[PDB]
Amino acid sequence: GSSGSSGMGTVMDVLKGDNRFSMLVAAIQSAGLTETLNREGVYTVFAPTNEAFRALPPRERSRLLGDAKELANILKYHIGDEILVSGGIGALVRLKSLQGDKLEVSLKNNVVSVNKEPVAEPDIMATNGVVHVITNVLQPSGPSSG
Repeated sequence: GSSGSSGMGTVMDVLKGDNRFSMLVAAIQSAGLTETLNREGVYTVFAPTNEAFRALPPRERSRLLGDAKELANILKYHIGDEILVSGGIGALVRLKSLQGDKLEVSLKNNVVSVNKEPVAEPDIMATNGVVHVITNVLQPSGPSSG
């Protein structure tokens, strides 16, 4: 091929390998998405940093680590149904997620954003998918004011 032998790492594995995205994996495993991402195909997932979680409040964070339903929910919205990378965009791109809500991704100033959120290090080639490290845990649409 060109560069092999060393080894690879599936989208999920890529996260499992990276410690920064450890606590996240657990979330996936618990949610029961690992397998899904384990099976070949394509799935755009976003793994935030380590402190990205510590930022989360004990109201949302806990819940996540608590209720799985709500957990997978977030993960679902964090996972896509296609590989979207800053390759041939244009202005805006709508990534059909699993949770149901389409993930918004665009390329401006050469910067990638997901749901109006800054990405850490996008363009993460996997074995059967892609990954885009985020600087903070994404959140699904909802009334957040009260």
